[PDB]
Amino acid sequence: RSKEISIEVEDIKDAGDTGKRLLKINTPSGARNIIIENEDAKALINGETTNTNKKNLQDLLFSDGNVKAFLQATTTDENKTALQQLLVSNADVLGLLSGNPTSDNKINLRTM
Amino acid sequence: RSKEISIEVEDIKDAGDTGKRLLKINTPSGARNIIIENEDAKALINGETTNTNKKN
Repeated sequence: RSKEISIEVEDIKDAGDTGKRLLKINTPSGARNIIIENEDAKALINGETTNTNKKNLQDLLFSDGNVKAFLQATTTDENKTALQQLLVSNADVLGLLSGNPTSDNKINLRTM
Repeated sequence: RSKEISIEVEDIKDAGDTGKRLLKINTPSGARNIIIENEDAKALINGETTNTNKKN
């Protein structure tokens, strides 16, 4: 009358749906496919990201939109103004970096 | 003896603690919650990151 009575996964009456899928899975990749629903996060964990995955992960990682544009290597003139302000504190130098200094900036830049 | 045999997760005597939690879990999200302890890494894998998660 046998020795072991090897039950199967579906015999475990209080196992959950994800729990049974995991118990059946053979490899770590298969387990990650069950557990991680966000496709961008799954791509990071698999070490295999497209440019779209990268942009989407950057959206999860950074709040500032001007920083995000810099990280995408695509900045508008407005993004550039804001990024200049993160990099330089002197108002007259910020005027120079804009390419369009005010009259006051010009006087102060010459003095500088 | 009837031969179908219904055995529950806790009948598996050499199953590990995490192993039994995974066998019971119903969805991939539930599995990720068991497996990934670092909250910032879990957030990346879930595709749902705060600014704090991003910095970390």
